[PDB]
Amino acid sequence: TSNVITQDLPIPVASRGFADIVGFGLDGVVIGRNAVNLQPFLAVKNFAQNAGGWLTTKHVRLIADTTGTGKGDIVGFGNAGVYVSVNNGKNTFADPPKMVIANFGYDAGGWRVEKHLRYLADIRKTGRADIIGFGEKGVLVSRNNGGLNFGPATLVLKDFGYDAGGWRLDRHLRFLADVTGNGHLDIVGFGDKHVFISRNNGDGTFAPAKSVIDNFCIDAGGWKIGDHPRFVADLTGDGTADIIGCGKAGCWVALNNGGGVFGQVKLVINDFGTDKGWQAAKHPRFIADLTGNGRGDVVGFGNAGVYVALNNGDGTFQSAKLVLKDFGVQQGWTVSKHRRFVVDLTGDGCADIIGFGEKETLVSYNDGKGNFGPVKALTNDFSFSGGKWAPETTVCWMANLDS
Amino acid sequence: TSNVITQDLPIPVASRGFADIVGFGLDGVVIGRNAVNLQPFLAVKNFAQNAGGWLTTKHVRLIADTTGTGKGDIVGFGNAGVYVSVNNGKNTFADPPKMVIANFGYDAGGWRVEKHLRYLADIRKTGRADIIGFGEKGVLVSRNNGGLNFGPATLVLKDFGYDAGGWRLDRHLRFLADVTGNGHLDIVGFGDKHVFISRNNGDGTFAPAKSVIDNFCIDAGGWKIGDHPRFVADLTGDGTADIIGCGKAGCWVALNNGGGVFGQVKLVINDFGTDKGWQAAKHPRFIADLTGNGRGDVVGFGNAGVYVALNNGDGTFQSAKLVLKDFGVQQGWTVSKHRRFVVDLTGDGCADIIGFGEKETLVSYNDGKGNFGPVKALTNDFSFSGGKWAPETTVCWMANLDS
Ligand SMILES: CC(=O)N[C@@H]1[C@@H](O)[C@H](O)[C@@H](CO)O[C@H]1O
Ligand SMILES: CC(=O)N[C@@H]1[C@@H](O)[C@H](O)[C@@H](CO)O[C@H]1O
Ligand SMILES: CC(=O)N[C@@H]1[C@@H](O)[C@H](O)[C@@H](CO)O[C@H]1O
Ligand SMILES: CC(=O)N[C@@H]1[C@@H](O)[C@H](O)[C@@H](CO)O[C@H]1O
Ligand SMILES: CC(=O)N[C@@H]1[C@@H](O)[C@H](O)[C@@H](CO)O[C@H]1O
Ligand SMILES: CC(=O)N[C@@H]1[C@@H](O)[C@H](O)[C@@H](CO)O[C@H]1O
Ligand SMILES: CC(=O)N[C@@H]1[C@@H](O)[C@H](O)[C@@H](CO)O[C@H]1O
Ligand SMILES: CC(=O)N[C@@H]1[C@@H](O)[C@H](O)[C@@H](CO)O[C@H]1O
Ligand SMILES: CC(=O)N[C@@H]1[C@@H](O)[C@H](O)[C@@H](CO)O[C@H]1O
Ligand SMILES: CC(=O)N[C@@H]1[C@@H](O)[C@H](O)[C@@H](CO)O[C@H]1O
Ligand SMILES: CC(=O)N[C@@H]1[C@@H](O)[C@H](O)[C@@H](CO)O[C@H]1O
Repeated sequence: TSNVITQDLPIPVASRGFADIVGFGLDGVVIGRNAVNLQPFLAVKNFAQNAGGWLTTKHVRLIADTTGTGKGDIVGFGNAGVYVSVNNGKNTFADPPKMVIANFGYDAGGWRVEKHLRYLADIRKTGRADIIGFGEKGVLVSRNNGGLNFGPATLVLKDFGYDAGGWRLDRHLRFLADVTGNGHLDIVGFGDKHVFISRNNGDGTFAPAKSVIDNFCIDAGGWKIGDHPRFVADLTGDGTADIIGCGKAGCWVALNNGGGVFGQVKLVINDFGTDKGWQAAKHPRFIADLTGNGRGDVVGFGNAGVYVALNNGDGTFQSAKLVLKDFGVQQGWTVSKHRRFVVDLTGDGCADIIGFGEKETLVSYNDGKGNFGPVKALTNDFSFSGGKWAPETTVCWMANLDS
Repeated sequence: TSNVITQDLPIPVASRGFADIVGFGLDGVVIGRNAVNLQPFLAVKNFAQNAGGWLTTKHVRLIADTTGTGKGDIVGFGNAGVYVSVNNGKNTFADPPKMVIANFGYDAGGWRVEKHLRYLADIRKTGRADIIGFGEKGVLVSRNNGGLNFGPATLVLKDFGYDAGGWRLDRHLRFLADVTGNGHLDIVGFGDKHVFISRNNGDGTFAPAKSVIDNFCIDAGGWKIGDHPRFVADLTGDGTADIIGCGKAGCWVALNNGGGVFGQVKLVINDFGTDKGWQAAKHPRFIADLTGNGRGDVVGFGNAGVYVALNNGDGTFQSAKLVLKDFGVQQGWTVSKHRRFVVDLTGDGCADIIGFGEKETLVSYNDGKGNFGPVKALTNDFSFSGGKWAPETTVCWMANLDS
């Protein structure tokens, strides 16, 4: 398994553990701790549409451990900078939050959701998350120096920027993933003609980009942003991140075989591709371990419901099959109104299914083998409801509040 | 609130948090992680009646953080010494476990459940647990030197031991509690004629015993082990442990000044004592914060049900009253078959009620003011299920696996 950060899933969730619900709703942050008696509570009256003036169009809202206690904190990139509400480890979050650095904000540094990416990750393997942003002139890192002291925002690499050179959210992808196995997140960029790796130097800097694959890109295979989603994930169990994507004809995989260098692209699954009806606008696909393997499996929310193809263990896959007649288009699920995730909720290393639906937060549990049990309702909260939880003005994530 | 270690409750549980179930069953350690879909899993095939030859009459089985990751490990004092299964932070524990010191065991130092006490505590406040034993010649300490290296068992104090001067499990009480207010756990011992305290110096050693109270003892006020239970708990909210006991006429307390000097011994509740029918054999009593204000409240499982008396905040109390018609003698609950605990299950700092009954593990939830809702079944698991979970051959504890 690898700890991986993408654009669509910027909060890493443990392959084996009990994912918690974090909702940035209209009136504040609402926590649904994974627990025997689920009870959402308004934890912080901030970070919200109607409390603090937070907008999905201008701001980024996340969870990460900023103090090192192993407890996840609320983190938001607002106007004047980054704001942190600390988790005190006794189920209470600081309110009001503290502004921890005057950078990475809409007014401080001119960060834009339409041009730039902002991530939180422990890239120095020190137990706290640093701030890393793919900004204008390239990658800017701010080191987390303990007790909410964030060092200067610093240009550590003159690449992968909107203006260094030409990186666009409508053409390219930029992820963090350990492609070498040293436990440090490296940079993976899908550019125009090459997947590039920028290795992690261990000290908050990354080395210059090196081309590793001549596929999976807008001008190298014809891979378009929405239509052909791409992923980084350990598909072999060697602890290093491989590459997999859903094309036209199905799922192509490039296996990592040199601690950061890649084998040739192969079609491993005859499905999940546009050729079989899969559409950016309708059918989210994911990579998750559904078998406790340490290897990633393919999960797709299709028309009739949930499809899955299981990794044998070596990056080859069993045929796709329907495992659950729910959470698909048939049952009213839409990308505009609802959220779906594939995360372990039961600590068995076998990812489960959670959907924030029309009126209910629904779930189906992995039987521990990649099959799923009946759809159960967790709570009325976090659902679209009118929508009190519209994606336009709210944000829901799964996250392990205990690391 | 003050973290405390007692003979009945050697494992500290968070007053605000989500306590997990840990059962040392017939076939191994069964983990019951506090989560939305409680799914007990056989975590380690050891530490058990029929896996490792672990017997309730010879051995001690606990949960403590022995590595400093904040994740509770499985620790057991067996025949040849102390064995640990490390918790890796992803809900898996090493199996088999490994021996970390050939001492403090039935055949390694002649340790006896009938004569000695063995505890795991972070007495040096270094983030991981030392081994503390009250043995033959006094208090033996083994320093957790990291990475499962443990220093030689060293006699740190010639007192509180079976042969120094004559401490007896049928006459006396030995607890760990921070009474002095310096954040370190002190030895609190109820001897013949006095309650003694031994100040934790901070370095792995303990100052000589000092008499602080002429009461609460077998030869000071007529306090008997079975019939008149005693506790240490923060009753005033200053983070400093006070003393409270269920006597004949009710509950008596002596309050801590904040630095280990104790005030008068006074009667604060007219109930919970032998005079009102409370018996060692039938009616377990606890101190837990049922209102989330950081001061301990009294809870007793009597004949008709659960009785409670609420702390005003300063060691004075409201009247006792019955809050729930269950978990009592009349409903079949017996010490010989069943387990009852009062712990926060929901993260609101208000202790809830959980009982391992004849056929089910049942729960009643605190409403946040010390009242309790309808009784719900959490699972068939961990219940007596005759006699899959008999107390003669199995051990159930509550604990916070994630700290
Ligand atoms: C979107 C944004 O930045 N909102 C912040 C709010 O969270 C914060 O509490 C306040 C500081 O007083 O400033 C507001 O502008
Ligand atoms: C979007 C972006 O890159 N903003 C950066 C800002 O964080 C930095 O402080 C400043 C000076 O180096 O340069 C800006 O371009
Ligand atoms: C959008 C894109 O792919 N840009 C890449 C750039 O990141 C990299 O530095 C360079 C290596 O020559 O190749 C460029 O064209
Ligand atoms: C978009 C979608 O749901 N595609 C599925 C395809 O993956 C599957 O192979 C087939 C089952 O026969 O049915 C199609 O509808
Ligand atoms: C869009 C949505 O939420 N669809 C759900 C469906 O998944 C579920 O099977 C059903 C019964 O709970 O309720 C529907 O509303
Ligand atoms: C009660 C006891 O000590 N049992 C231990 C067991 O935990 C261990 O796995 C085994 C192998 O060394 O040795 C046994 O004696
Ligand atoms: C029960 C007990 O105290 N046993 C101890 C043993 O742990 C220690 O190793 C030895 C030498 O100090 O002395 C014994 O009395
Ligand atoms: C059982 C008991 O109380 N023993 C105590 C001993 O621990 C203490 O060191 C001494 C102080 O004078 O008094 C003894 O009687
Ligand atoms: C076991 C018990 O209740 N003993 C108490 C004693 O603590 C108290 O000092 C005394 C006052 O007269 O009354 C006794 O009954
Ligand atoms: C052991 C027991 O249940 N004793 C209770 C006592 O605490 C209570 O004050 C009284 C009146 O409700 O009823 C007694 O039987
Ligand atoms: C000892 C025991 O488990 N007693 C329970 C009782 O508390 C519960 O109210 C009832 C209904 O579930 O079932 C009894 O057997």
